[PDB]
Amino acid sequence: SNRSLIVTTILEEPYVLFKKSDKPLYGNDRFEGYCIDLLRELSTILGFTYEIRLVEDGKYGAQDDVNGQWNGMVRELIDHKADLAVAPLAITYVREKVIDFSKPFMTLGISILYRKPNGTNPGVFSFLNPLSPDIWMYVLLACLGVSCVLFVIARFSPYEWYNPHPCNPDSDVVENNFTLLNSFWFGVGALMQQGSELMPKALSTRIVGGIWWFFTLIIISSYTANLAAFLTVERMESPIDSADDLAKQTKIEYGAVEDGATMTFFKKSKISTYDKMWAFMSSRRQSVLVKSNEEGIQRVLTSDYAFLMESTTIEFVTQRNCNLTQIGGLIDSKGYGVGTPMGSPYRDKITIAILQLQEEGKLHMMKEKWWRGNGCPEEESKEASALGVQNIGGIFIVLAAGLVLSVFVAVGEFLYKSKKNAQLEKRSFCSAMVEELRMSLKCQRR
Amino acid sequence: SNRSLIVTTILEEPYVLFKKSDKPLYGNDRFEGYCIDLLRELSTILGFTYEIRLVEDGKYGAQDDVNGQWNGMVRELIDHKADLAVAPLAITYVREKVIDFSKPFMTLGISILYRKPNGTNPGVFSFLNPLSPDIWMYVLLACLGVSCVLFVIARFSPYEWYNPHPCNPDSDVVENNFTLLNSFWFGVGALMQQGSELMPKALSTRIVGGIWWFFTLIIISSYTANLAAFLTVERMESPIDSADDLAKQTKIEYGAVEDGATMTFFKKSKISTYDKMWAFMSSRRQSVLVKSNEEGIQRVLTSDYAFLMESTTIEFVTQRNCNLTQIGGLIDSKGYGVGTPMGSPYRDKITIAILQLQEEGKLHMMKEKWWRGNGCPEEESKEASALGVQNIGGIFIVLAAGLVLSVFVAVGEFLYKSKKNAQLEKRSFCSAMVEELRMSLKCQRR
Amino acid sequence: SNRSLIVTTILEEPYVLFKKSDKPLYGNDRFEGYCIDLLRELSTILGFTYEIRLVEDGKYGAQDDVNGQWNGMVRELIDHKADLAVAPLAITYVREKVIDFSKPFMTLGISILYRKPNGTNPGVFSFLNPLSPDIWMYVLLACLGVSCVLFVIARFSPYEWYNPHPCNPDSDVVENNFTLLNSFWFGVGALMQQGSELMPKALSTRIVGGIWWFFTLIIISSYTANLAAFLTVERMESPIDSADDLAKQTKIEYGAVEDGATMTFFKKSKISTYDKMWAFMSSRRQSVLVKSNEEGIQRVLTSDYAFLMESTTIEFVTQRNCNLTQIGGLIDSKGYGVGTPMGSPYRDKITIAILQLQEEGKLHMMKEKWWRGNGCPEEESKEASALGVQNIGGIFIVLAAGLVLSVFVAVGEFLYKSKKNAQLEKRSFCSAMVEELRMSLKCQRR
Amino acid sequence: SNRSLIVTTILEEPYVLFKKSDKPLYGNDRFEGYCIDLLRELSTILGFTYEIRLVEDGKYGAQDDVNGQWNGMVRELIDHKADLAVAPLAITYVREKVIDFSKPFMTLGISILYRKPNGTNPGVFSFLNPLSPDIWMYVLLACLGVSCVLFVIARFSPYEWYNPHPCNPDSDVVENNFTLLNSFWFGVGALMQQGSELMPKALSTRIVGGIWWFFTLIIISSYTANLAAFLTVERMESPIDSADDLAKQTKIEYGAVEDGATMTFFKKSKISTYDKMWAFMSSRRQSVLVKSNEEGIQRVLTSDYAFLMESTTIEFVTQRNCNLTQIGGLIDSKGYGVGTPMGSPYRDKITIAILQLQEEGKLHMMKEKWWRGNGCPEEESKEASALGVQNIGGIFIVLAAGLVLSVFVAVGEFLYKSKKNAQLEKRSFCSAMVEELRMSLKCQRR
Ligand SMILES: CCCCCCCC/C=C\CCCCCCCC(=O)O[C@@H](COC(=O)CCCCCCCCCCCCCCC)COP(=O)([O-])OCC[N+](C)(C)C
Ligand SMILES: CCCCCCCC/C=C\CCCCCCCC(=O)O[C@@H](COC(=O)CCCCCCCCCCCCCCC)COP(=O)([O-])OCC[N+](C)(C)C
Ligand SMILES: CCCCCCCC/C=C\CCCCCCCC(=O)O[C@@H](COC(=O)CCCCCCCCCCCCCCC)COP(=O)([O-])OCC[N+](C)(C)C
Ligand SMILES: CC(C)CCC[C@@H](C)[C@H]1CC[C@H]2[C@@H]3CC=C4C[C@@H](O)CC[C@]4(C)[C@H]3CC[C@]12C
Ligand SMILES: O=S1(=O)NCN(C2CC2)c2ccc(F)cc21
Ligand SMILES: O=S1(=O)NCN(C2CC2)c2ccc(F)cc21
Ligand SMILES: O=S1(=O)NCN(C2CC2)c2ccc(F)cc21
Ligand SMILES: O=S1(=O)NCN(C2CC2)c2ccc(F)cc21
Ligand SMILES: *[C@@H]1O[C@H](CO)[C@@H](O)[C@H](O)[C@H]1NC(C)=O
Repeated sequence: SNRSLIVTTILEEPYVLFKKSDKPLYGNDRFEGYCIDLLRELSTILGFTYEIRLVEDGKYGAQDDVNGQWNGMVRELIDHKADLAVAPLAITYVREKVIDFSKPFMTLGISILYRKPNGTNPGVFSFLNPLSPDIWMYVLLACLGVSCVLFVIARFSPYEWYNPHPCNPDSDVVENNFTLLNSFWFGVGALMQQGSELMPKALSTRIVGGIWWFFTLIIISSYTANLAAFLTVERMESPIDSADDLAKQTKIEYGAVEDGATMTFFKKSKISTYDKMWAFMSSRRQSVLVKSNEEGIQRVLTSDYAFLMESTTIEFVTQRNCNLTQIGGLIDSKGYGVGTPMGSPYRDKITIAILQLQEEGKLHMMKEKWWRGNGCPEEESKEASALGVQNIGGIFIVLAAGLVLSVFVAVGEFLYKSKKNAQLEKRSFCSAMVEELRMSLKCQRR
Repeated sequence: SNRSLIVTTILEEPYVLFKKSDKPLYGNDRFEGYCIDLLRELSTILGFTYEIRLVEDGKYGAQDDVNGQWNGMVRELIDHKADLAVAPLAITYVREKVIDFSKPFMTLGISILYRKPNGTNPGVFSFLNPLSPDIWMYVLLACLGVSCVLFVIARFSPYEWYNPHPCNPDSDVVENNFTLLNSFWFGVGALMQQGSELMPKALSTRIVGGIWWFFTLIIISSYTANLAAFLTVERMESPIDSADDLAKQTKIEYGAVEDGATMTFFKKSKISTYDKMWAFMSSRRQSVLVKSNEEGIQRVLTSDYAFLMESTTIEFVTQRNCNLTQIGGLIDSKGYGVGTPMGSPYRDKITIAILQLQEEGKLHMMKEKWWRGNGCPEEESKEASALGVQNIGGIFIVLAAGLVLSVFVAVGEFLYKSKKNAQLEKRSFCSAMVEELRMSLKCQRR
Repeated sequence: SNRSLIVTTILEEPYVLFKKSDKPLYGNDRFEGYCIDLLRELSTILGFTYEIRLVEDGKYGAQDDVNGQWNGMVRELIDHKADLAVAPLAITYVREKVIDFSKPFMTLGISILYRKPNGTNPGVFSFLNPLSPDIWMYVLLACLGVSCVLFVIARFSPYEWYNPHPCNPDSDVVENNFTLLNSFWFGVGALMQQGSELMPKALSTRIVGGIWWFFTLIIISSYTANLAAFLTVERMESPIDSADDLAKQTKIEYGAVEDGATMTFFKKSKISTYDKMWAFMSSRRQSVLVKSNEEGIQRVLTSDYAFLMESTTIEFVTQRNCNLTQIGGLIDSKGYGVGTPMGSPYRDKITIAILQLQEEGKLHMMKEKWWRGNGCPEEESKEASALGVQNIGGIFIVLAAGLVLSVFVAVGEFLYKSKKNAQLEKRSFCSAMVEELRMSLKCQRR
Repeated sequence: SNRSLIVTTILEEPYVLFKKSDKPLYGNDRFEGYCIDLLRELSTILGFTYEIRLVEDGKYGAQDDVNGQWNGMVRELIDHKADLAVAPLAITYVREKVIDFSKPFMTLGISILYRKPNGTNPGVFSFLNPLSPDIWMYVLLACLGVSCVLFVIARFSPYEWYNPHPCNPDSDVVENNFTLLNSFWFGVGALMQQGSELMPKALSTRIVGGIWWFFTLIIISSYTANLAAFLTVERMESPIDSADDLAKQTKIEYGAVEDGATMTFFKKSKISTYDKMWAFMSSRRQSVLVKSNEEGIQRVLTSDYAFLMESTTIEFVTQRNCNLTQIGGLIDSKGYGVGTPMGSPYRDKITIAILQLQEEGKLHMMKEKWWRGNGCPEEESKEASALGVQNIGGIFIVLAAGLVLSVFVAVGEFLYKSKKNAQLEKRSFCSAMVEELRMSLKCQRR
């Protein structure tokens, strides 16, 4: 029938926390958190009766050097007003001089919080990138230009008018093949490297086709080479994953809680990587050292802000917000711990207790309960450097647009020929219906 | 001041090891390492003197299960024949109930050692990789697609029905050279940049040949550019990435030291992933359970294998050798700690001391000394080996597959004709040997 | 201990500057910088106290040439109204004959500031760059070469003399389709990957068409690959690289502060390079001689210009701005030094002191503090802009040049034929207008 | 008529040095060096008479901490046995406590010495690199393989034997064009992307040509892509130019003089770059810290040795040996100086003198005299990333080899046809001479 114990906690999340319910009448039934699950299991295997009681200051603990005294939870331990400190109260060199701890039950770390890479969004015309929109207009102007020149040269040049029926010699007919329609077909035929028939014959037309070929060879070998340059630097581009990789940047900005434990590390740092990281912060001590963790989250979502905090509070917000991530490893290495008054007969019986809960694996079950929650749809890390339908893609759009464009021209040829010969003969339909049957007659004659 | 301290320590890799020098007589300088460098600052802040001994029955410590009867270092700390036991000694619930520990000075867990992804077996069909397998299906649906629309328009257009036989004008003959067979041949011919022997007249089927040419120019330039992106910046990856990925597969096989801290972890575990992993090792004992750490690396380094040791021992071996890396995060969490006999006041003194050295970062500065090294910086400079049969051997397979497909068609064409030669009032079997002599007639006439 | 020391100092960029904060009243904290950070370790080793004043007539110091009558800081050190004069004061023969100096704590010389090579005007004929201009000459000597050897073998081979007119066999007709004109056309046709309408039979001219095809496949694949190498990793360079390179040119124009240490250097020089450079500036005074340092950067940053100041002032400006760099090595060599009145024993004390701070590297640690910064790390990540008229505008020039060349040939072919129409017993002038009506006859017959 | 002065020097080069001549009888006419040119000009403008006298120890100066005394030149200054120290005696913190200096007359620096990049030597067949020598054998085996298959299929397939004289209908002849000679010409014609006539007609031969086209498209797009990978990483490869860039390496090894002033800098270094540089040296204190400068030069020429010394002695050996260079800037910053006894009336009159020689520019003339010598043919920094005749080059060898091979085949066709018809007719020569005339008859008939 010993005295019940009096623990002092602080309202952090997923740490101790009011039970979300109506009908208010509660003793120790107010609080519902990670540590209240921890205080329950430590009470079972040691056999004591706790009585939770919040801290009055609302602070962890610090030493006002002017007064030379303490505040917060750690003052309640010194004056023996409480005797347990089940809390996120970390382990520092200044605290252990005054009060006594147990062994750690969670491992902290400093790590970088930052927005996920949102995506690419190439737009499904990305094949059209490696030349300027001036060049794609000028090439199409050149192919209409050179075709209109080649039609004019093939009229005037007398060596072009050769003899048709080349297999039937000794007649009197001449015919050049470069009409207006075929002259575009030589230009388009040479532009897409496929060649054509009706090659130029006279030397005045050999020069035009001889120099248009050299125009196509430089364009297509430039489009192939430049598209290799886009796809090389995209795979060669890597997202940042370090503190040192984020140290070299200047466009992406740092951040911390004002006069917290994170700022304390960088002023006392001696690493050359971390030394310049304090130099960028102290240069900008108006816009990145914001106030606290709650304002540090909001600045990441609305900027290029790369806030730094402890590794636990990263792992709770990345599970509750799938926009965010945990770039980088662990900078520092700290730990939590149940605190006790100086020289008390409980720093051992909790040290025994925390290890026994570790052997049975309960601390990992208590962490996966509270820190995972409403399981994220996360994965979606496609990033596949292989041309899908997000990229090239739209070449099938202009392909299908061309084939539909052809069918309206095919109706145009079908109507124009059917109304041409019908002005010589039978009126409209008995000329048109017999052409559809002559089409539908599968025999290769008529 | 009083008499010196007998620091009982075991000898391992980079904590305590002999000097490699001359004059083999030294005494009290016979051991050096990280753990020895820890003691040099331990005697600086807290004043004491050394008599570093090595344990005569060198082990860490365990039960007897028949006499209780501890071994290793911690057997010496009970009988007070020793002192502070600064070593790679791990905090465990069984050990803490007997002697004492300080608060930990190094964190560690269980993680996975595995061969680094090499990239010298990419698969024999590696050339498909620059395009997504949707697009390889889509260009066949395009090439079979456009050829069918080419066949419809070529019969629908009246200007395609042209006059053959230019040696003989003024006839009734008419050809429509695009069959169903030739229409696929124009599409396949333009797809492979080789042209064809026929070509569209009659403008409504010029657009189809026009827009299909521009389709093939973008695809082949996209295939050439993206294949140039692969051979410039290679990006290899591991098959398995976490313990959950390694739990599912059975191609790679697992590994753990028998009767060690790792094997006893999975026997006591109750996670559904790890209980599957212990169900593996219990079945295949004496084949995957190594008997020592050094034999365990050789199982990775020779065979296809995965190994599970403590994370600090991984972080040294992966700096020495470049063949192998660490896969995944830390599974468990335990700590190394300074041993101390039960009730000695040096426990609380070193606990203050280790937190002091943490604040300047002397622990981190010493860990950089005794785990860094060569660094394996050869993940650069991209040697760019020549293409060979390891990479593009797949096209020699699909070349021979086409020719074997061709002979089955060539027999099918030979047997189809003799059926219609049997339609001309002959024997089907006799007319086969008649035509086979005509192939072997070998003259180029009739 | 005695009274304090009146440290007379001028105010400049990053040596001594005001604080940017609130509470404008401070006193003895009103100045901070590199040179102020030097004094903090100067009072640490050698004990003294501060009364930092600023010089009322702020200059460094020079003659009067009419009254002698020094100015600046060193006028105060003569009359003993001052003390140690730690500042950007330079050791010079005229100054050392009057007061004293310590041994120098910073080395510096005269070097050249200039615009960074940008790379946004590569030249309009930039596509010639992947091949050497020997090879562009060599493929024309090959294409004119192989076509001539094609013409010889085609007449030398009896199997090329084949039978034309396949509609009519059993004749005496024979063609040799390779003329001199067609032989160049086959070479140009195979060079531009377009094929031709004629093709060799007769095996001895198949090898020529065989080996020329393999010649063109290697060249065009080499042009495409090397052009892809340029657009991936750009490598810009400066026009001038040293003072000797800048001495020869007259396109870029020089620059120096009037009546400064730089302008007085070149007037006294006797090196043949620099005497040419002073012959430039004496001719073009009031156009290239700036009147202040800050106006001198603006001449570089706006116009095409080169500037010559001290090397330390360059090394700060090039860290702040990214538009401009340093070109070449140091020309002169001078030093900064702590001033001291004539005969004061503080000269030899600081001389010991500066050598002390050099040994730990406190000078180098402070110089990293007050000259580094943003660093301009943007010489990475290779934005890979699209090809445009700045880069491949040259082929539109050589396209239009070919067509204007074509019309002069087309007139030459039209006038050549009417000469032989005048050979058929007609007027040369009258038969021209007869044939010009036949082009304008516009019917496709006779 | 004051006393003549007694200077003590040491036999360094280009410092004081015996005059290379016979007929030995010399006073102060022995020595002939940089400093003897310096001692001459200081004697003129101050008006004293020197008397040179070498040091007896042969050492610069050092403090044996066991004895607590000095040696070398600096002991001769303390005991007043000499009174000048015109030498390469540097300025250190330990020397200036005991003796007094003048201002520096030369600026040292620590810099890295290393072998020049010897070259590339691609071998002029470098186009043949991006495929393995197995692939270039297998492609040539495939083109002989597929051609021999296509000849066999075109014999058996009855749809291949179409009608010749296609312009002359209604005859009875059949003729397939796929002979043995044309079947190779289809394979070679499709291999180099140029196409051909005599396209396959029956579906059994459409499959062979349909799948050989896909074989060529993968090969040529692989050869283009892989050659881009070679030429990208060659431009992306950069030679080392830093100390930090050489810090990351492990294949290229460091080096220093045993217990010299260079080793003194790295043990007292605090830069994280330089700290690991001492870690690599102290790990290998048997093979890189060789003995001295004379053995340090020989190790660079015969290894991958990257020796470190002062900046002056680099600049003398790189002018006398064009194999070597001065990679990197200046690590440290030191200086030389005329030394004097402690508190002597000459540390000022030399300080005045050295500046007056600096204003007239004589120290730069005295440096360009002795440190340049037998002016190097240096420049040869072509390194032009543009395909010259060192690269591709050899495609002109196989081009010229093919054209010479053709002419021996052309004689073979000319002899075989001339001896074929002559067995029907006229004996040998009057058939052969009339074919040469029929060749030489320029008319296109016969
Ligand atoms: C860069 C390189 C590009 C260029 C490529 C260069 C590469 C060069 C590589 C090689 C070049 C070799 C040239 C070929 C020489 C032959 C000559 C010829 O063709 O004409 C001849 C046709 O003879 C024939 O070849 C066709 C025969 C028709 C039917 C035969 C059926 C075979 C049976 C199926 C077998 C199935 C059994 C096996 C299956 C398991 C006729 O003309 P002739 O010669 O005047 O007449 C000779 C008459 N005599 C023969 C009686 C004397
Ligand atoms: C794969 C295709 C193979 C075929 C090859 C055929 C092309 C080979 C022919 C010629 C190339 C050889 C000349 C290049 C020499 C250096 C360039 C130069 O100095 O440019 C200068 C002159 O500006 C120009 O006028 C450009 C150079 C001539 C190109 C104009 C003719 C194009 C060919 C028309 C017919 C084509 C069709 C012909 C066949 C039907 C200025 O430019 P830049 O910015 O100062 O350049 C820097 C170079 N530099 C550092 C040395 C100064
Ligand atoms: C992806 C896309 C690829 C495909 C490309 C698609 C792109 C499409 C773009 C364009 C397509 C447009 C088609 C053209 C329509 C014409 C029809 C035709 O050709 O036949 C006609 C030939 O008429 C001629 O055009 C040739 C006449 C020859 C002599 C004329 C010389 C001109 C004088 C020099 C001038 C110098 C002065 C200026 C100098 C500064 C005849 O056939 P018909 O029509 O039955 O008869 C009509 C008779 N009527 C006219 C009396 C009614
Ligand atoms: C579909 C709408 C826009 C109408 C298009 C009309 C086009 C397709 C028609 C109208 C007149 C036609 C031309 C009339 C006569 C000839 C001469 C013949 O020897 C070849 C075809 C050719 C050259 C035709 C080509 C197609 C043509 C240009
Ligand atoms: O409170 S501690 O025992 N002392 C400091 N350490 C170390 C990083 C070594 C750590 C690291 C992680 C912890 F959880 C606790 C501690
Ligand atoms: O042996 S401990 O003091 N107690 C158990 N824990 C925890 C896993 C929470 C840890 C975690 C890391 C350590 F370094 C030590 C310990
Ligand atoms: O003011 S000095 O002591 N005298 C002149 N010298 C020398 C050029 C040798 C130098 C060179 C660099 C300095 F920093 C100082 C001096
Ligand atoms: O003998 S010193 O005046 N003291 C040290 N300094 C340096 C600040 C680097 C230098 C640098 C170059 C010198 F030539 C002399 C000196
Ligand atoms: C340069 O030539 C020397 C002399 O044999 C040779 O040892 C060295 O390897 C060459 N350099 C390179 C980079 O191959």
